[PDB]
Amino acid sequence: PVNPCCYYPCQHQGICVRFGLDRYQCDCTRTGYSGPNCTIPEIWTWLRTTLRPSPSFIHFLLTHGRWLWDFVNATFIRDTLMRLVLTVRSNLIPSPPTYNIAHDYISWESFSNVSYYTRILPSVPRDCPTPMGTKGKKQLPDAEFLSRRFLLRRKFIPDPQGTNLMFAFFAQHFTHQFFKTSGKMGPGFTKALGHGVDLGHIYGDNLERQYQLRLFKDGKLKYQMLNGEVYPPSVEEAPVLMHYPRGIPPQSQMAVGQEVFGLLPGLMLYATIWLREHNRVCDLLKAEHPTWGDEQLFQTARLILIGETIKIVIEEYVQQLSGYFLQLKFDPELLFGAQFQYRNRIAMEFNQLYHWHPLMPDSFRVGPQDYSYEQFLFNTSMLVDYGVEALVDAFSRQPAGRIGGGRNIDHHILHVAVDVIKESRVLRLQPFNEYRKRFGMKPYTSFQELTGEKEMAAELEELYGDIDALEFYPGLLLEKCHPNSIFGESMIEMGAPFSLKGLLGNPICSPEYWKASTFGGEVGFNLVKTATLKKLVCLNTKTCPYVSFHVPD
Amino acid sequence: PVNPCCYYPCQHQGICVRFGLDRYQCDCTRTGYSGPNCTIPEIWTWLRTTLRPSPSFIHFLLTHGRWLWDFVNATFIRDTLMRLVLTVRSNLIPSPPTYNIAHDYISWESFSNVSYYTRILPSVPRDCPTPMGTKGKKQLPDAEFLSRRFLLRRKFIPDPQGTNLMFAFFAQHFTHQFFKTSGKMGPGFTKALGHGVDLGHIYGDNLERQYQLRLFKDGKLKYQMLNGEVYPPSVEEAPVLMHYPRGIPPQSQMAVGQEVFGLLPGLMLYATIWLREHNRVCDLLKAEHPTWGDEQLFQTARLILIGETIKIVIEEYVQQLSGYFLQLKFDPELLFGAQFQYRNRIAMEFNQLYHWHPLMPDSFRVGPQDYSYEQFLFNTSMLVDYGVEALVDAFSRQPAGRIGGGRNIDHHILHVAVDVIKESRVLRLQPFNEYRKRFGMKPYTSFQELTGEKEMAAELEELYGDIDALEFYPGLLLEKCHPNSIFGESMIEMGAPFSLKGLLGNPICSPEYWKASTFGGEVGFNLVKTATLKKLVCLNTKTCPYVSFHVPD
Ligand SMILES: *[C@@H]1O[C@H](CO)[C@@H](O[C@@H]2O[C@H](CO)[C@@H](O[C@@H]3O[C@H](CO[C@@H]4O[C@H](CO)[C@@H](O)[C@H](O[C@H]5O[C@H](CO)[C@@H](O)[C@H](O)[C@@H]5O)[C@@H]4O)[C@@H](O)[C@H](O)[C@@H]3O)[C@H](O)[C@H]2NC(C)=O)[C@H](O)[C@H]1NC(C)=O
Ligand SMILES: *[C@@H]1O[C@H](CO)[C@@H](O[C@@H]2O[C@H](CO)[C@@H](O[C@@H]3O[C@H](CO[C@@H]4O[C@H](CO)[C@@H](O)[C@H](O[C@H]5O[C@H](CO)[C@@H](O)[C@H](O)[C@@H]5O)[C@@H]4O)[C@@H](O)[C@H](O)[C@@H]3O)[C@H](O)[C@H]2NC(C)=O)[C@H](O)[C@H]1NC(C)=O
Ligand code: COH
Ligand code: COH
Ligand SMILES: *[C@@H]1O[C@H](CO)[C@@H](O[C@@H]2O[C@H](CO)[C@@H](O)[C@H](O)[C@H]2NC(C)=O)[C@H](O)[C@H]1NC(C)=O
Ligand SMILES: *[C@@H]1O[C@H](CO)[C@@H](O[C@@H]2O[C@H](CO)[C@@H](O)[C@H](O)[C@H]2NC(C)=O)[C@H](O)[C@H]1NC(C)=O
Ligand SMILES: *[C@@H]1O[C@H](CO)[C@@H](O[C@H]2O[C@H](CO)[C@@H](O)[C@H](O)[C@H]2NC(C)=O)[C@H](O)[C@H]1NC(C)=O
Ligand SMILES: *[C@@H]1O[C@H](CO)[C@@H](O[C@H]2O[C@H](CO)[C@@H](O)[C@H](O)[C@H]2NC(C)=O)[C@H](O)[C@H]1NC(C)=O
Ligand SMILES: CCCCC/C=C\C/C=C\C/C=C\CCCCCCC(=O)O
Ligand SMILES: CCCCC/C=C\C/C=C\C/C=C\CCCCCCC(=O)O
Ligand SMILES: CCCCCCCCO[C@@H]1O[C@H](CO)[C@@H](O)[C@H](O)[C@H]1O
Ligand SMILES: CCCCCCCCO[C@@H]1O[C@H](CO)[C@@H](O)[C@H](O)[C@H]1O
Ligand SMILES: CCCCCCCCO[C@@H]1O[C@H](CO)[C@@H](O)[C@H](O)[C@H]1O
Ligand SMILES: CCCCCCCCO[C@@H]1O[C@H](CO)[C@@H](O)[C@H](O)[C@H]1O
Ligand SMILES: CCCCCCCCO[C@@H]1O[C@H](CO)[C@@H](O)[C@H](O)[C@H]1O
Ligand SMILES: CCCCCCCCO[C@@H]1O[C@H](CO)[C@@H](O)[C@H](O)[C@H]1O
Repeated sequence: PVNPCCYYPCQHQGICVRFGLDRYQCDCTRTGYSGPNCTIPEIWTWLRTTLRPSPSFIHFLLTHGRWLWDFVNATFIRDTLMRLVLTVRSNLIPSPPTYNIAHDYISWESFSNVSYYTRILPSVPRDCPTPMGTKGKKQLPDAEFLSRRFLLRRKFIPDPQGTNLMFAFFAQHFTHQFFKTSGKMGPGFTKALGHGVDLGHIYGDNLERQYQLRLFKDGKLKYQMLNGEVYPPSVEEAPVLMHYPRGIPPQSQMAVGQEVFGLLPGLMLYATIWLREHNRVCDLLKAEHPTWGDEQLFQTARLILIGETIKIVIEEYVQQLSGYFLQLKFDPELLFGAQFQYRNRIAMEFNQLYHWHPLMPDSFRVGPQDYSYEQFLFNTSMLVDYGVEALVDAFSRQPAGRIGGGRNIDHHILHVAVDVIKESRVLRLQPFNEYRKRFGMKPYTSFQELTGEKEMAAELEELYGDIDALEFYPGLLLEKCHPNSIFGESMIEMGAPFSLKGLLGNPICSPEYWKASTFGGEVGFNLVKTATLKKLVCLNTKTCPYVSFHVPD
Repeated sequence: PVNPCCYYPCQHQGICVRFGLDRYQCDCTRTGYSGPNCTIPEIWTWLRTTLRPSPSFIHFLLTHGRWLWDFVNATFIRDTLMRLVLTVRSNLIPSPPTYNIAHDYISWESFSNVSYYTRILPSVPRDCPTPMGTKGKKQLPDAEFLSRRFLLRRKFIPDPQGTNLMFAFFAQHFTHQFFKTSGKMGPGFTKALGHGVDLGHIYGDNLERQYQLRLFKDGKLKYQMLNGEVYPPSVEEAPVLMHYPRGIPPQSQMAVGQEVFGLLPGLMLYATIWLREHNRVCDLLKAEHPTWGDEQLFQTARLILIGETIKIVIEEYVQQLSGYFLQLKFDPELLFGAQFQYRNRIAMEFNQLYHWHPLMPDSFRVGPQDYSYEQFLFNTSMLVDYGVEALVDAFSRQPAGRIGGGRNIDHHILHVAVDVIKESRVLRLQPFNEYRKRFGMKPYTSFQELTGEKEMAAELEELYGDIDALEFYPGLLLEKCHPNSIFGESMIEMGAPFSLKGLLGNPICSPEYWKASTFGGEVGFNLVKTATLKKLVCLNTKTCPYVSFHVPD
């Protein structure tokens, strides 16, 4: 027979279940619909559905009333929308989490084995006719081809939104504390337990590595003055694992917390900035609390950074990305009246989606210099050579690149992209269209609709044969972008629900933890309530260069 | 100086914090009070406080209107009270959790290191004058003395509430899936990760031990027919760790999931009952879903047992214990409208409190026989000798013993009790009185008040010197009981908030997970919605003996 769940009969998040030898059932519990496949709207849902404006429209309101917005901004209406934006967006991520690479059903194991990345949608049944279930060709497009043909960059297409490189890295740095696929266990597993913003890419992802990094005195972290400025410590004091190439394992071979952070000045840069911050947070605290030991000073300053990060990521990172006129705001109390689980579990689909490699430019301008990938990659003096102030000022000036539209992934890194498309298949993520539904959107009816153009469109059809067959990672990049937007519709509609669920689902954001004593003192609490990119930098330097998630001018 | 937090200046859950060299501050955020020590009621709190009846009174209403109750029982008023009972009780356990044996403050570590048991109240500062902080003698009563003098049983005082042994064990069995203090790491740490009702005392507490126990076919568990009846499998097929004494490690040396369950027929008994159930749940499922593999059949049946257990524990276990006329009810939906975190972390204070060793009788009647501890303990044929039906019928007939009042802990096990009092000190739990406050009660003003009598009372004063010095585990047993109640006031007022927070905080109880598809089919869902002690037994036997948490007649 043909495993009925292969057609994806259940709609609106209904659970498909095999019953007997060839039949199935949809569990439409709390889906808002009743019916064999959850297709009959309840009295209200019907109301909801008929009165709900398109995401297309909403994204239009948020990006146009440059007046209605300055006003809505200066009032509570701002908080109302924030509290709205949040709740609604987050209400889409099943929490407690649901499935993993091993189970396409709820299990105690899935719940408790932190190692497993979690999936929003189950996987395409190993017995389904086509690779994607029902429609498509017996073979998905050779990802080697698919890549170079549509994702390989020809002419560097800069991000119309002004995004710069200073953002490009922070983005990379920041995302590598929860995305850490285990080579050993393979796709669908993560070393980054804690699944969130625990800065385990600073303090490391294990007590030992932390200890090996911890200078167990004043709660601070180790480090070394090179040129007079503070930098991370080398393995020769911070005896901990890394990935620096076999060459000078002693000097300029720094320990950070995120094993791979030596392979690019940008990563080590920020890494330095944060460490420089932590110890800075310790200096303040210690003054406020002399009767405090090392353990406290450490943990508390950590929280002050888990805070600061969650604030900058929201009021500055997501802001820039959003392009909204609405001025996002981070105030955990906005949900104290909602039903909101304070727990997160990174998702494989949220992982793929975050592969914004096309951000990375052609070369790397640094004042008059202009390092190439060979020069840049694995370099190890650039950072201490140029100094933080300077290097920051350099990224904050060179633009990043459009992430959507297609064809804008530098060739050097284009390999990554091909592997993502290969893993996605290993994982068996359902069709791009199937994810559109799940994330409150309409399934595309044609490639011509997917893509703004006609070329890539026809050609893709030729390959996938049927729009529904189309894949997750590819569609997400081959999709037409909102005019001037850094990326298309599906990226935000799918990204935000994962992002905000993650940002606010953080324990520190809960009523329980959100007090001034959790940051010991009022001082701690304010450092979180007022963090800035500009402050994370200029408060840990000698001079204040230029820094922002967008190019000046 | 004297560490100010040693006086416990902060009231109503206010957080004490050292500021400078000798001063402190109370963080009264959301405590309902403002003021240097959180002593000034907010407009509402004041309302709340003035209009709130005593726990003494409430426990009186719940245990008296044998008419007003039969009525309130047959109506929604029942659900209202349940939903009330729950929420309110659970609102007392800080979740996300707060501190552990290592930190008397919020920390990312405390949050994430599952190993650590969690504490409700911080610990008595290592620098405080007295052992308990401010009041008392330079030395706590020699726990060896304290025990034998007030906890050592003289004449067996049976539980007025009718509780029997069939309950005594289920209680023990059930509580050992979350209470598993690590000899290695020591007091304040637990092997039982998952901190809850995950039946990791059946399927074991690690994937391997599970696998070693799993018969990887039909999702069932291994086992062996002895006499014709099904029993657990020996290490010779279920190659897994245990603690059976060095003697006959081959035959009648059974593997269960809970390492220690061989050391008492009662434990192995239930262990058998549940296993016998699981495989039973598999037989049903498999019929409903032939197209199902082993992994599914396993996980799903597991959930059906995590369910069943949470139902019997609530509508029958807590019921009997409660003595309420209100008929408790397990229906997860009752909280779907409340703000309730679906996560739990066992607490050291909840651990101590659960040391109901005085339950265990003098000997063990089994029809005409009458095994002693020597005979009973570590026996290994009694179970297969007598057969489940019979042994169940035997415990369900012999009474248990009052848990409170003092002096009712058999001598054989009295050692346990002395260690509990020793560990409590290792842990540094604050004074019994300090916990009364924290759990919505008034601090005792004298031993004469604590205890109903005058003797133990005076004598104890002589020892502790000041009521406030009194300890946690001791007060909890030396406290006078509610007339006819199995134990005093402080046990329920402190136990329920830990219990219900734990029972409903279970992932399966959440909206997300509480669907019929999580138990695959409607059949699964009903097995959970209708479990009984009587069914957990008589549905896994040849004949239906007598079974209940109370003696017949
Ligand atoms: C999260 O989840 C992942 C898995 O998704 C966990 O990692 C995996 O863990 C398993 C077990 O720990 C591991 O197992 C693999 O399977 C091999 C097969 O084993 C054989 O077949 C059965 C299995 O039980 C046995 O009957 C066999 O007989 C043995 O019995 C004797 C008993 O003493 C053995 O001593 C003797 O060897 C005999 O053969 C036999 O065991 C297994 O042999 C091998 O270990 C292999 O690794 C997976 O490989 C793990 N890796 C992954 C990523 O899949 C992970 O632990 C979970 N996370 C946490 C912390 O809970
Ligand atoms: C939950 O939390 C518990 C702890 O509360 C965790 O278990 C404990 O884990 C720690 C570390 O893993 C372990 O450490 C103990 O401390 C000894 C002291 O170590 C020395 O002093 C410092 C410490 O970092 C170092 O500077 C010293 O120098 C070393 O540096 C070299 C670097 O390569 C070393 O190779 C070399 O040996 C050198 O001496 C030195 O390390 C430590 O030596 C020893 O391991 C000791 O065990 C605790 O003992 C653990 N046990 C407990 C229960 O306390 C647990 O892991 C957490 N749970 C999880 C899973 O997160
Ligand atoms: C938006 C974030 C971001 C950026 C800017 C970025 C920038 C760069 C970059 C530019 C200097 C280079 C040379 C690389 C190179 C790599 N990246 Co990324 N990566 C990023 C997010 C990721 C993620 C996410 C993964 C997958 C593994 C994981 O962390 O789970 C990744 C994986 C890789 C891999 C391993 C193979 C694979 O999974 O395909 C290589 C090699 N990379 N990356
Ligand atoms: C209400 C539950 C219950 C019962 C009926 C029970 C019945 C019995 C019993 C009767 C046949 C005997 C001989 C024992 C014997 C022991 N019990 Co318990 N125990 C119980 C709950 C506990 C807990 C809880 C612990 C502490 C360790 C842990 O599991 O974390 C414990 C610990 C012990 C220890 C280890 C030392 C210590 O911590 O003091 C011994 C020995 N015992 N127990
Ligand atoms: C690593 O980076 C350094 C600079 O940080 C590179 O050295 C510079 O190279 C350019 C030309 O490539 C010279 O004009 C500069 O004067 C150099 N700066 C100094 C003073 O060192 C170096 O080539 C890079 N190494 C690698 C890995 O390619
Ligand atoms: C283990 O339990 C068995 C019974 O299950 C004990 O054997 C019984 O002992 C009594 C007297 O103590 C006899 O009258 C019964 O006839 C015995 N039952 C049978 C048929 O074995 C045995 O003594 C116990 N062993 C230990 C550890 O003491
Ligand atoms: C529910 O979903 C199934 C799956 O696609 C629908 O399909 C079945 O019935 C169709 C309408 O008659 C046929 O075209 C299909 O052959 C048949 N396939 C399967 C999987 O059974 C079914 O109609 C849907 N029901 C509703 C109410 O729309
Ligand atoms: C707040 O708590 C402290 C701690 O007990 C109270 O005690 C201080 O002031 C008392 C009243 O004058 C004195 O008896 C104590 O010597 C002094 N001790 C400490 C720890 O400072 C304080 O009065 C309380 N304040 C209120 C408003 O009740
Ligand atoms: C789980 C830890 C935090 C992960 C998320 C942090 C950054 C994610 C990056 C982008 C977010 C998703 C889409 C980008 C544009 C802004 C999203 C829309 C905002 C909204 O409307 O709510
Ligand atoms: C965390 C896993 C579950 C732990 C709890 C299960 C059983 C606990 C035992 C006793 C509960 C506490 C007091 C006993 C009497 C009943 C409590 C009062 C009930 C109420 O009023 O809500
Ligand atoms: C127009 C914005 C009004 C305030 C925010 C409303 C919620 C915005 O958030 C999101 O908007 C999307 C549309 O792009 C919807 O598809 C999502 O379901 C919704 O969560
Ligand atoms: C309030 C609901 C009105 C009807 C639904 C929205 C009307 C169409 O909305 C349109 O959607 C387009 C798609 O991106 C945008 O480009 C347009 O700016 C917007 O006006
Ligand atoms: C009309 C909806 C409320 C907000 C409107 C914001 C945009 C109004 O459009 C206005 O057009 C004018 C003509 O060139 C310019 O002078 C203004 O700068 C521009 O904001
Ligand atoms: C009289 C019972 C009315 C319905 C249940 C109300 C909440 C009962 O529950 C508990 O009662 C205790 C009193 O013993 C209080 O101290 C606790 O704070 C409360 O949670
Ligand atoms: C509605 C509030 C009325 C005033 C507070 C309760 C009145 C006293 O309540 C009493 O408490 C005693 C203590 O256990 C019980 O023994 C009595 O049965 C009860 O009547
Ligand atoms: C009065 C509060 C409402 C419920 C009252 C339940 C208890 C009433 O007391 C009644 O006393 C009678 C005299 O012997 C007996 O016949 C009844 O069985 C007994 O329930």
